[PDB]
Amino acid sequence: MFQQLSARLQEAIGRLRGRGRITEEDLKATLREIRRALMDADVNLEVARDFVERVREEALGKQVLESLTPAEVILATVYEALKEALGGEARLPVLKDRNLWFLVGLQGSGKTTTAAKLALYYKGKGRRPLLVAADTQRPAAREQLRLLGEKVGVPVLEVMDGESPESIRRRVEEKARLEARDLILVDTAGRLQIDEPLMGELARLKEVLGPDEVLLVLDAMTGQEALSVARAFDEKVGVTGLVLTKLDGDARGGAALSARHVTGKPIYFAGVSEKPEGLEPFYPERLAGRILGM
Ligand SMILES: Nc1nc2c(ncn2[C@@H]2O[C@H](COP(=O)(O)OP(=O)(O)O)[C@@H](O)[C@H]2O)c(=O)[nH]1
Ligand SMILES: [Mg+2]
Ligand SMILES: [Mg+2]
Repeated sequence: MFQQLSARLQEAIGRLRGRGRITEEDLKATLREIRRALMDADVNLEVARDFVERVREEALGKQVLESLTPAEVILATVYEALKEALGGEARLPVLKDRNLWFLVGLQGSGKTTTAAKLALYYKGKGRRPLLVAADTQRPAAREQLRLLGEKVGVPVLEVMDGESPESIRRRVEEKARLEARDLILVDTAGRLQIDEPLMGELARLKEVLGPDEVLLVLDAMTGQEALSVARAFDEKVGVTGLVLTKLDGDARGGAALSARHVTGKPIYFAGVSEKPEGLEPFYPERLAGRILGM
């Protein structure tokens, strides 16, 4: 994953391999290349500075200038730096008997596809999901989820035009109660940009529906710019976790590496394809190892 970054990080580190002990000027050259690699991957400035800082300082603390295999030392410290940036320990929502989740984000971020992906994911984990197309102004948006629900074999409750959050709540609670659905996935409305009035409806919907999780869906391809809306959603609504989509089309990885710093929210899942099966729980340690070709 993150082809360009993986290639560059590995190339930079390899310069310290197969040539005996290295000089600090040798180390500095590799450190500068790593820094350039991060900047080119669209990684947050502070994250990049911190990254290289600890790689250097940790390597030096591990007597890298005296090691007979210095590239292995740097690889290890680069792995720890990567792991930190990605989130440390993997995290996933803790499900209970009743689970109502909100999928929020701008249009095109991958909300509808992710809703279905999550339905299919938990469907095979002992859960009975219910998809809810909550756009009370755009019928076309609701239809999109309707078709997807069919493909994944998961029921889709469509809200009616202008339906009040109270009517939506009672209708969802009824369907879920009568059909034994323990995982409700609400696909909320979204525009190409943050809409104040729309954000007001969203907050009101949260108040009435009382979601257990509020997943902010982010298109990794938009770079670190994708994280700009995070603050707005958390203040007005309250984001509990993130979903990074289109990671299969992201060669940089800037959004994934910067999410932690900028948003302070954990990444629960990663979208790795346009297909309903293209969903994977976010694993910081696994991803760090992959990027470094481990
Ligand atoms: N390659 C790839 N495409 C994705 C992924 N998630 C969503 N998409 C595509 O992104 C576009 C927008 O997704 P959609 O669910 O409609 O977003 P919404 O407007 O936020 O509901 C669609 O063409 C999807 O097929 C992903 O993980 N990988
Ligand atoms: Mg460890
Ligand atoms: Mg949608």
